[PDB]
Order: sequence, then structure tokens, then C-alpha cells
Amino acid sequence: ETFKALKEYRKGQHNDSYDEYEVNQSIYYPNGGDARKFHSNAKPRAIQIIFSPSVNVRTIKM
Amino acid sequence: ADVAGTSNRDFRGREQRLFNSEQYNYNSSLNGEVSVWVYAYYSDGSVLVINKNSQYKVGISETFKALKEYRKGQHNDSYDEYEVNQSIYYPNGGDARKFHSNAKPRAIQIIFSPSVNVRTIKMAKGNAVSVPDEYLQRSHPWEATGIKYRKIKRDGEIVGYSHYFELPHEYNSISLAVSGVHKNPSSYNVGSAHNVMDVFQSCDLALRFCNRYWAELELVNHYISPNAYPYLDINNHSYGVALSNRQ
Amino acid sequence: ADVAGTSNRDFRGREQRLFNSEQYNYNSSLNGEVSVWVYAYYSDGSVLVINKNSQYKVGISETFKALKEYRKGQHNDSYDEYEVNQSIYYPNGGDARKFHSNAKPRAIQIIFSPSVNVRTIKMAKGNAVSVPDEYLQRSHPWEATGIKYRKIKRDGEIVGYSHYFELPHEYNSISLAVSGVHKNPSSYNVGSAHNVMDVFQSCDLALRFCNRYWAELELVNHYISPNAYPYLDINNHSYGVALSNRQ
Amino acid sequence: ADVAGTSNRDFRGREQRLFNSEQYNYNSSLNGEVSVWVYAYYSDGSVLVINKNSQYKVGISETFKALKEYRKGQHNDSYDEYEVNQSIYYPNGGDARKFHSNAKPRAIQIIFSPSVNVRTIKMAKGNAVSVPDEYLQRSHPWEATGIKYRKIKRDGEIVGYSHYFELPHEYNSISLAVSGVHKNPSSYNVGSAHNVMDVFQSCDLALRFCNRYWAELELVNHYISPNAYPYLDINNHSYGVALSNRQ
Ligand SMILES: Nc1nc2c(ncn2[C@@H]2O[C@H](COP(=O)(O)OP(=O)(O)OP(=O)(O)O)[C@@H](O)[C@H]2O)c(=O)[nH]1
Ligand SMILES: Nc1nc2c(ncn2[C@@H]2O[C@H](COP(=O)(O)OP(=O)(O)OP(=O)(O)O)[C@@H](O)[C@H]2O)c(=O)[nH]1
Ligand SMILES: Nc1nc2c(ncn2[C@@H]2O[C@H](COP(=O)(O)OP(=O)(O)OP(=O)(O)O)[C@@H](O)[C@H]2O)c(=O)[nH]1
Ligand SMILES: Nc1ncnc2c1ncn2[C@@H]1O[C@H](COP(=O)(O)OP(=O)(O)OP(=O)(O)O)[C@@H](O)[C@H]1O
Ligand SMILES: Nc1ncnc2c1ncn2[C@@H]1O[C@H](COP(=O)(O)OP(=O)(O)OP(=O)(O)O)[C@@H](O)[C@H]1O
Ligand SMILES: Nc1ncnc2c1ncn2[C@@H]1O[C@H](COP(=O)(O)OP(=O)(O)OP(=O)(O)O)[C@@H](O)[C@H]1O
Ligand SMILES: Nc1ccn([C@@H]2O[C@H](COP(=O)(O)OP(=O)(O)OP(=O)(O)O)[C@@H](O)[C@H]2O)c(=O)n1
Ligand SMILES: Nc1ccn([C@@H]2O[C@H](COP(=O)(O)OP(=O)(O)OP(=O)(O)O)[C@@H](O)[C@H]2O)c(=O)n1
Ligand SMILES: Nc1ccn([C@@H]2O[C@H](COP(=O)(O)OP(=O)(O)OP(=O)(O)O)[C@@H](O)[C@H]2O)c(=O)n1
Ligand SMILES: Nc1ccn([C@@H]2O[C@H](COP(=O)(O)OP(=O)(O)OP(=O)(O)O)[C@@H](O)[C@H]2O)c(=O)n1
Ligand SMILES: [Cl-]
Ligand SMILES: [Cl-]
Ligand SMILES: [Cl-]
Ligand SMILES: [Mg+2]
Ligand SMILES: [Mg+2]
Ligand SMILES: [Mg+2]
Ligand SMILES: [Mg+2]
Ligand SMILES: [Mg+2]
Ligand SMILES: [Mg+2]
Ligand SMILES: [Mg+2]
Repeated sequence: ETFKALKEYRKGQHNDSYDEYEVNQSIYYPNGGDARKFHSNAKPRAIQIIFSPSVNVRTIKM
Repeated sequence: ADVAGTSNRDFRGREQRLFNSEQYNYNSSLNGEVSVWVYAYYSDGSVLVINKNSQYKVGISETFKALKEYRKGQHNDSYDEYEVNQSIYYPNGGDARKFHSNAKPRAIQIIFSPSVNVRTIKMAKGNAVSVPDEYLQRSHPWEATGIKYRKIKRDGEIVGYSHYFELPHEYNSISLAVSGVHKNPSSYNVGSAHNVMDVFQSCDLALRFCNRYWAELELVNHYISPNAYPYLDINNHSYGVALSNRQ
Repeated sequence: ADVAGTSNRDFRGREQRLFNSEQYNYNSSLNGEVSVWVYAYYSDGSVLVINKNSQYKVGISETFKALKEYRKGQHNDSYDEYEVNQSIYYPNGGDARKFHSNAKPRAIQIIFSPSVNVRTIKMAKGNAVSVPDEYLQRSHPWEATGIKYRKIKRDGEIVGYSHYFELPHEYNSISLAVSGVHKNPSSYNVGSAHNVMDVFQSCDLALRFCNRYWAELELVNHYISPNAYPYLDINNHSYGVALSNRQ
Repeated sequence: ADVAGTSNRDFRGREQRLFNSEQYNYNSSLNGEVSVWVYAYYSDGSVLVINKNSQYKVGISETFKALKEYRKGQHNDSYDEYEVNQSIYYPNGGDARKFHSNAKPRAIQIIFSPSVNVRTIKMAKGNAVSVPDEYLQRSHPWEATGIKYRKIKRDGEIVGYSHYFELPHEYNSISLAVSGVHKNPSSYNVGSAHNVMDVFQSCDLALRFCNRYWAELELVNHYISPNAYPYLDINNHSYGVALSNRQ
């Protein structure tokens, strides 16, 4: 998944979609955008990766 | 004339030092201001400042709703946040579309000017329905929290006092009121019969300010520094101007 | 040990009774809260509560506009209600599309905590432009209305005081301010020179709350009962908790 | 110590040169990345980049619809562009309000990293319904287009490979897929039984990127240059960093 695709998207609600385009430009390069916020609340705060017990743990790659 | 910076006849130098000292001391006279700031920090990095500047004593009181992030001229999920409030006022009391509102403050900093007497500071940190301690019947209406205030220092001088607490937990939903009294080392009570009507007038003359800044940077650059205000930033860095006996 | 509920050595029982009594009495000490609630009832069945909780004395003051129903996050005919206000401030002064605004309160209940002294209660019920009695020049700024307050009672105990008046007529368009003073049977004046600066601080530390509930049911279930507040409902039913010398 | 830049004991200098050479060579080892970029240029001067970075082999495949300009958070005539697509998929198949959509790419640049083997590059340039050559029945699923790739050069070093074609005609409506294989001068087949499951994993581990930039300038300054990527601009100017045996 891209950085964009991991960002919170609220189906059927407002998502500050223009401002979040600007947010992305400033994340891709420092001072690259014109966003109205320092930190997007759409950015993930954490990530959990889970595998089924049928995985071989030694083959996992990230 | 004597050469600058080599004698006691550098009157320009003496006048500069006096000018700075007079400012520091005027503020701490009974004729001077006392000021309080409440900073609410939001998860998007923005900061609501509420400031009040008055003579004799000063304070700020805000509802849980009024401390919540409000983006002027933008969308604020206003209906959903009404539902959020109902669920904060009572568990499962609302119909919101979110577990945690990003409009809720993540932290609070309270700063007082150096003209406050730290021992007179009082805080009422209530729950979301504005009750200081679980139930009114057993609530002392305030706690004296002066001992938790850290000195904000520049060049060895106390430029202010700061109390900071984070609200990083889901149950940290608060109303908040804070108050302090201007230093008075004299035995002239400003609230004695002679001057009490002047203190009542100070209630009406107190000047208030609030604004939401987009970042701590913007706050430091365009609010704190230009007005020679004290501040303590997230990295424990002190801001302010040292004036007492200094050029 | 002795068997529960058969002797004076049921210390758990004695501690329960003391705990309740201490709460009742703490509230009525000079260290305790005094609280006032104003309920505005609207024709759609919803209720605006404004509450304020403070030491020494407490009160609330609201404009005619501020008492009007406001539905957070929904449509409120906001332009038309601006026109409504102009026609309420002066006859035929506006251009509204309605004879009677459903946002106008149909009734008002004022409740005080049992820590109030009923004889200190004062109300300023003004007209829509905030004049207590027709013209400022002949207005006493308040009426002492304590004699009209009914006792809200539970188990024989006064859990609060209520004054209720309906505004069922077209000309019942009001501004409203109410105030009361915390019980003080001592001859220590809390506003005497010794403690007056603490009362000025109480002005700043007073915690405030407002919210619109959708029904009297919702108010009873999620505002009154959870916080052990007193209330009197439309069927004259008393709500509150009896604490003095009770388990 | 010896003086800088006058002897073989300038270990800082030798380390710098090695560091650069190791980077160039690591990329071209079987452990390194291979990368492809597709740039679609629009008439408003903006540029969609799609990039993919993977081990062993890499490629990108996009529908005609997905190559069309999409302005995030702005109006895109979305209904009318649905109608446009119907008329591109089949002549006179839609009801659009325009002869030529400004959302259609005016040109395409394909760039590969210098770790690609140019002889393994394959392109499927299909029509708007994703058919490589008029009809499926007579379509070879790809063309080997490596011979048309120009070397992007900086300081004598190949920093990448570019294939550019304009789509300046009304009938230049395309779907597009392109692929290349990481250099492998060894006789170890990365797709042989020993390592083939690792290549299947590379399919899942391939990192993808897309974004629309407003101008070629913005692309050069904020996408190409900061990440040390190769590029060829409209004036035939080469961008990239020369690393092999250089400080
Ligand atoms: N006091 C002092 N300041 C120093 C010293 N070394 C560097 N400084 C810097 O110089 C500043 C103070 O300089 P001065 O104001 O001229 O020294 P002072 O102690 O105030 O002496 P007075 O002007 O007589 O009041 C401080 O902010 C320091 O960062 C030092 O050894 N002593
Ligand atoms: N006092 C009293 N309560 C009754 C009686 N019959 C039923 N009750 C119920 O019991 C409750 C009070 O019971 P208790 O608290 O145990 O009686 P009490 O008068 O408080 O006696 P103490 O516990 O010694 O203070 C009331 O709320 C009544 O509804 C009765 O005859 N006398
Ligand atoms: N090689 C070379 N570079 C020149 C010459 N004149 C100017 N330059 C510039 O200098 C740069 C290369 O300088 P160097 O790296 O120090 O020379 P070099 O050929 O790499 O020699 P080595 O450091 O031993 O590898 C090039 O980018 C040129 O633009 C010249 O006559 N020969
Ligand atoms: N290098 C120094 N040596 C001795 N005294 C100094 C020196 N620098 C400053 N001082 C003096 O010591 C006093 C304290 O200055 P200082 O800068 O240490 O305090 P501060 O700014 O409040 O805290 P800090 O700089 O540690 O964040 C001032 O009078 C200052 O002039
Ligand atoms: N059935 C009873 N007989 C005698 N005394 C009672 C009885 N029930 C309650 N009491 C006592 O009489 C006092 C008054 O209780 P009561 O329930 O009548 O008052 P209340 O709740 O304020 O008003 P109400 O129940 O009439 O709405 C309390 O001390 C209570 O314990
Ligand atoms: N003035 C020069 N005379 C001789 N050799 C040079 C000179 N300038 C650079 N070189 C060397 O010749 C090689 C090619 O450098 P050059 O700058 O000509 O290629 P380029 O950057 O890929 O293409 P171009 O500069 O023509 O756009 C490098 O090793 C460089 O160090
Ligand atoms: N940095 C920004 C942010 C927003 N806006 C303007 O404000 C408008 C509304 O904000 P937007 O980001 O589009 O969010 P919403 O419309 O509220 O939500 P959504 O687009 O997801 O429906 C935008 O169209 C844009 O023109 C802007 O000038 N620049
Ligand atoms: N718990 C919720 C949240 C929202 N909505 C509906 O969705 C609409 C849009 O959401 P809202 O909360 O009003 O936010 P915005 O309109 O996007 O932003 P704002 O009101 O601040 O302009 C509301 O009018 C409301 O009718 C709802 O059904 N119940
Ligand atoms: N007496 C009135 C009432 C309304 N209008 C017009 O009708 C519009 C819509 O009515 P309004 O009073 O604004 O209510 P709503 O938009 O429906 O609700 P709200 O403003 O609270 O969102 C207004 O903008 C106003 O221009 C008018 O001409 N004169
Ligand atoms: N060939 C077309 C083009 C548009 N419309 C109508 O015009 C409206 C507005 O145009 P649209 O194509 O939807 O563009 P915008 O709303 O302006 O932009 P966007 O949808 O991207 O926000 C559409 O909803 C559609 O009903 C139409 O009748 N037939
Ligand atoms: Cl003084
Ligand atoms: Cl007491
Ligand atoms: Cl290798
Ligand atoms: Mg210092
Ligand atoms: Mg809304
Ligand atoms: Mg309107
Ligand atoms: Mg009863
Ligand atoms: Mg939008
Ligand atoms: Mg549309
Ligand atoms: Mg060159």
C-alpha cells in the first residue's frame, strides 16, 4: 500500500480532500505543499501486521 | 563626551537599564497587569490560546465544549460533535460516528505572568459536565496547584510560571477554570473597602483574547515572541525576555 | 465479629451513614459549592440547561437571543430568526416569515442546590432588550423571589429549591438573570476584607455547563440522575438523593 | 597526518569514492532495486507520475481511465468524463459536452532505473478498451521496445533509460503496461526453482507511488531531484546523479 492508501478515508463523509492533497505534497517533500494543518489526523498512528499460523515466520518480509 | 561603554557617564546605557527595570517592576506593582494563558493542544498540532489580562486578579473558565477544537470557516462535523458531547456527558449517551473526537484537547498548559503570586493560583479541573470532583456535594470548588508550577526562566530571571498536564487518555474529558492573584507584598488589601469598587471594575476591564494557531511554531513566532510573553515548548525550551537590571 | 445489622459494632453501617452525612454537610459549609440551573423548555419538547457551580455565590445571565433554541449541526432558519428578533425587540421591527418562533422558550425552571440561602435569591426577568421593568429609569435591577421557591424533597430531605413559570403567551419574551448566595449561618462575612479576594477568585473559578437535551426523559436519565442533581418534572415528581443521616 | 587531496592516505577521499561506487553497484546486484516510472503529461502542464520499485523485475499497468487527469479535491466534470469514456471506448458511444477531454494525456515518458536490462523491457500499448493490437485474436501481448530507449546521462554515466512518445492526435487514446527485468549477467536464474518463491514475494513487496504534480518544474524540484532519480525534461535536459567511481 502507498502512503496515500494507508491514510484514513471516511466513506460518504467529508475528508478535507483538497487539504489532504496538499498534506501529501508536504509529506512527499518538506514544505512542498500548502496545507492548513501541521499534522493530518488521517495519518496512521500505528500498524499491526498479523499472519495466520500457516505462515512460516522465517519467510516473512517487510 | 566620554566614550561609550567605558564610564558611569554613559547615560544612554544607564537609561536603557533603568527602562528595562522599570518595566519589570511596574508589572509587579499593584498598578500593573496580571495575566494567564490556557493553551489547549490538539492532535492535528494546532493550539487554542485563551488569554486574559487584568489588574489585581485574573482567571479563565471554559466549558468542555468551549475547549474543543473549532476550525473557523471550515467543516467541523458539527452535528456529529454534538453527538460526541452527549456521549462524553454520559456514557453511551449519544450517537456519534467515532470513538475519539480529534477536536478533544490532548494536553493543557497554563501559564501565568511573573506578576502572579504562585501561592494564590487555584484551578478547577472538572469533568465534562463541569463538576470539580465526581459530585457537587463532595467537591471543593478548586485545588491550589501553585507547587506544580515550574519557573520559566531566561538569563536567570523568572519570566513566568507553567503548569502542564497531558490528557492522553480517553477518560481525560474536562472543563477547566483557573485563577491567580497579582503579587501584593504590602499590607494594603486591594480588596479592602478603600479599593474594592476598583477591583469590581477590573472584572469588567479585563481584556480577553482567543485564537487557534496551526502549530506550536506559529504560536512561538506570531503570538509568544512578538508580545514578549513567556512560554515553554514541547522540548522544554523557555521563551521570554529578561528585563530586571539588564540592557 | 458481630453479625451485620444487629449492633453498634456494625462499623461498615456507621461509616456509610457518616459518609452520606459528611457529603450533605460539606456542601453546606463555606468550603462547599452552590449551584443554580436554568431550564428553558421548548415546544418541540427539548430543554436547554445552563448550569453554574461556584463557591460563595453563583448566578447566570442570558440574553433573549441566548435563551432561544439552537440545534447544533442542524438547520435553524438562522436568517429568519434574526428577523424574528428584530420584531421581538420592537413591534413590527422585522421581516420574519412566522408569527411565533418555535425557538422561543415555552417555560423556565430555576433550580438551586440545597446549599443556597433561599432569602438571598434574586432574579432579573427583563424584557427582550434586557430592561428589568419597562424602562431603566424606573427599574429595580432585581426582585427577591425566594418565597416562590418550592422545596424539592426526597425522603423528607430538602434536595433543592425550584421556581417555575410558564411563558405560554406571545408577549412572554424575556431576558433573564438569577443569583443566589451560599448559606452562611456564621457571622464570618465571606466578603469581608479577610476573604474578599477569594470571592473575586470564585468569579473566575465558577464552572459552567450548557447543553440542549431532546426530551425531559433524556434530561432526567442522563443529566439529573447520574450527577445526583435535584429536579422537578412536568408531573410534579421530585428527583434527588437524600443524604443527611441516611445510608 | 598527510594533507588532504595530495596523497593516497586521504582515506576520507577514498571512502567517499567507495561509498558512491558501492551504491551504484549494489543497485545493479541481484539484491538491488529495479524501478520504472510512467509520466503522463496533461495539457494544463500537470504530470501524473506512477512509480514502482521492486527486486528482480518491475512493471506498471494502467487502464485508459486511470491515466486520465484527476484533480484531488477539486471539480473534475466527473459525469461528463464518464460520457467521454463511453465515446472513447466506441465512436459516438457517449453523450459528452466536449470534443476533446483535457484530462487525456498529451504525452507519455517511461523511465527505467539503470539497473534494468534494456533488452528485457516490454510494453503493451493498447487501445482504450485494453487490446494491444486492434483485436485480441491477432495481438502479441507486448512489444520489446528497448531499442527506442535513450540513455539519460550525467558526467558520462548512464543514470537511466527513457522512452518518450507524444499523443498529440485525437485518436491517441491508450491503455498502457510496461515491464522490465533487473540486470542479471550471471547464469544464476533468479526465477529458477531455488529462488522463484522469492520472486513471487517480490510481487507482493513491490512499493508503488502515484501523484499528480502541477508542473514539470515542481516534478524536477520535488520528486526527481530530492530522490536522486533520473529524468529527461521537455528541453532534452538530463537529470540524475553520477556515482560510479566518483566523489
Ligand atoms: N555574566 C556572564 N555572562 C557571560 C559570561 N560569558 C558569556 N556570557 C554571556 O553574556 C551575557 C551577559 O553579559 P553582561 O550583561 O554584559 O554581563 P553581566 O553579568 O550582566 O554584567 P553587568 O552588565 O554589569 O550586569 C549572558 O547572557 C551570557 O550568555 C560570563 O562569564 N559571565
Ligand atoms: N421510617 C419509616 N420508613 C418506612 C416505614 N415503612 C416503610 N418504610 C420505608 O423505609 C425507608 C426508611 O427505612 P429506614 O432508613 O431503615 O428507617 P429509618 O426511619 O431511617 O430508621 P434509621 O435507619 O434508624 O434512621 C423509607 O424510605 C420508607 O419508604 C415506616 O413505617 N417508617
Ligand atoms: N575530466 C575532466 N574534467 C574537467 C576538465 N575540465 C573541467 N572539468 C570538470 O571537472 C569535473 C571532473 O573533475 P574530477 O573528478 O576531479 O576529474 P576526474 O576525471 O574525475 O579525475 P579523478 O578524480 O581522478 O577520477 C567534470 O564534471 C568537469 O565538468 C577536464 O579537462 N577533464
Ligand atoms: N558562561 C557563563 N558563565 C557565568 N555566568 C554566566 C554565563 N552565562 C551567563 N551567565 C550569567 O548567569 C546568569 C544565568 O544565565 P543563564 O543563561 O545560565 O540562565 P537561563 O537562561 O535562565 O537558563 P539556561 O541558559 O540554562 O536555559 C545570568 O546572570 C547570566 O548573565
Ligand atoms: N410508611 C411510612 N410510615 C412512616 N414513616 C415513613 C414511611 N415511609 C417513610 N417514612 C419516613 O418519613 C419521612 C418522609 O419520607 P417520605 O417518603 O414521606 O417523604 P418524601 O419522599 O420527601 O415525599 P413523598 O414520598 O410524599 O413524595 C422519612 O424519614 C421516611 O423514612
Ligand atoms: N572539459 C572537459 N574536458 C575533458 N573531459 C571532461 C571535461 N569535462 C568533463 N569531462 C569528463 O568527460 C566525461 C563526460 O562528462 P560530460 O559532462 O561531457 O558528460 P555528460 O554530463 O553525460 O553529458 P553533457 O555534459 O554533454 O550533457 C566525464 O568523465 C567528465 O569528468
Ligand atoms: N489547503 C487548502 C484546503 C482547502 N481549501 C479550499 O477549501 C475547500 C473545502 O475544503 P476541502 O479540503 O475540499 O474539504 P471538504 O470539502 O470540507 O471535504 P471533502 O472535500 O472531503 O468533501 C476546498 O475545495 C478548497 O478549495 C484551500 O483553499 N486550500
Ligand atoms: N452522528 C451523525 C453525524 C452526522 N450525521 C449527518 O451527516 C451530516 C453531515 O455531517 P456534519 O456532522 O453536519 O458535518 P459537516 O456538514 O461535514 O461539517 P459542518 O457541519 O461543521 O459544516 C449532518 O448534517 C447529519 O445530518 C448523522 O446522521 N449523524
Ligand atoms: N425572513 C426571511 C427568511 C429567510 N429568507 C431567505 O431564505 C434563506 C434560507 O433561510 P434561513 O433563514 O437562512 O434558514 P436555513 O438556511 O434553512 O437554515 P440555517 O440558516 O440555520 O442553516 C436565507 O438565507 C434568506 O436569504 C428571507 O428572504 N427572509
Ligand atoms: N454530458 C453531461 C455532463 C454533465 N451533465 C450534468 O451536469 C452536472 C454537473 O457536471 P459534472 O460532470 O458532474 O461535473 P461537476 O459537478 O462540475 O464536477 P465533479 O462532478 O467532478 O465534482 C452532472 O451531475 C450532470 O448531471 C449532463 O447532463 N451530461
Ligand atoms: Cl504599588
Ligand atoms: Cl465552614
Ligand atoms: Cl548479486
Ligand atoms: Mg540562558
Ligand atoms: Mg454539517
Ligand atoms: Mg441559512
Ligand atoms: Mg418519598
Ligand atoms: Mg471538498
Ligand atoms: Mg458532479
Ligand atoms: Mg555534463
